[PDB]
Amino acid sequence: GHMATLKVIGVGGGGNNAVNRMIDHGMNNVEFIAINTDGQALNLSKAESKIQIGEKLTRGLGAGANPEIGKKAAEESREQIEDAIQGADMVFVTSGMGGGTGTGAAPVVAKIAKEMGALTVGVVTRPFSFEGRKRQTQAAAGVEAMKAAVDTLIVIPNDRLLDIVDKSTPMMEAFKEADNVLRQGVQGISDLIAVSGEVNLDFADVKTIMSNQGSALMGIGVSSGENRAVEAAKKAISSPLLETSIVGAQGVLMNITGGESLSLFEAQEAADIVQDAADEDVNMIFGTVINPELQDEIVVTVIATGF
Ligand SMILES: Nc1nc2c(ncn2[C@@H]2O[C@H](COP(=O)(O)OP(=O)(O)O)[C@@H](O)[C@H]2O)c(=O)[nH]1
Ligand SMILES: [Ca+2]
Repeated sequence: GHMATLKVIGVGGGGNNAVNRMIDHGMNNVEFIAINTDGQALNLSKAESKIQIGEKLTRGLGAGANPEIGKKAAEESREQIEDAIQGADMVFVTSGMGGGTGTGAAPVVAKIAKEMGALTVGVVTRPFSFEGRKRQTQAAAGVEAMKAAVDTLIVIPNDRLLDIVDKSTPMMEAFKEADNVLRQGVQGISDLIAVSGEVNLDFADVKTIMSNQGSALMGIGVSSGENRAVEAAKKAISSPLLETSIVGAQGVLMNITGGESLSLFEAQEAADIVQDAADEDVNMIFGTVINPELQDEIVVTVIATGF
């Protein structure tokens, strides 16, 4: 019996908001850590574990869009960050690139996690184009730093949110759509680790697919009725919000969950959907869970790496 310890760490303003909304959504068996320079923001965090970094540098304020201040602040609080991460088997670091704290502190937090032996996954946003060229440039440097510090990285360009709203969609509703990428990826790992499958995958398979890999896709899809396996698989790999699409994936962990009606044929259909869209020679780690409380619903979970 091995039950992996998962932690989700929000770094800076956008990252701490994401953690707050994940908490309100309710995600258990996961520990949440909030890291920030901005003490006023941190005081409103719902995370059980809060770390104010850089108080000597910023006097309790944010980094004023200076990534060097976010970096120095994280380095000066390294022991505090190590203590909060201690014991983790997997760490998700979420933050918005382009500002001062996230850009500079998130790669330091990720590096510490990886140096402590945790499987480290980053989920970061790129700023909207209307925030200007300098923000995008600073964000690009943060993304490169993240990629050098994580096992695997998921980038969400905020400009993609403009593809899924109408002219009236509330901004907070758009942000919740971006929140789902991290949240459902974490939930998929948790479900995979907690349930013994008929073809069982566990945390070691997660480690094999994600360790020292670079760009990643994490997706989930649910469908019912006719064509349910194909429709759920297409949903799992086709997010409009991703910088890294399924195309070019060389390693895929794929789990299918269904009721007693789960057919061998439709398991093949779903696997073929993922492999055709990859358009590559894919190493599938394939798994299957029979949940008898499910009736006509099928759930496909995909982790794709090796780009
Ligand atoms: N999708 C999303 N993006 C955010 C959110 N908050 C901030 N951002 C983006 O993240 C970038 C950095 O913001 P922020 O985290 O507040 O800066 P920092 O606290 O100084 O590191 C901004 O330029 C926005 O593009 C959020 O809640 N959701
Ligand atoms: Ca399992």
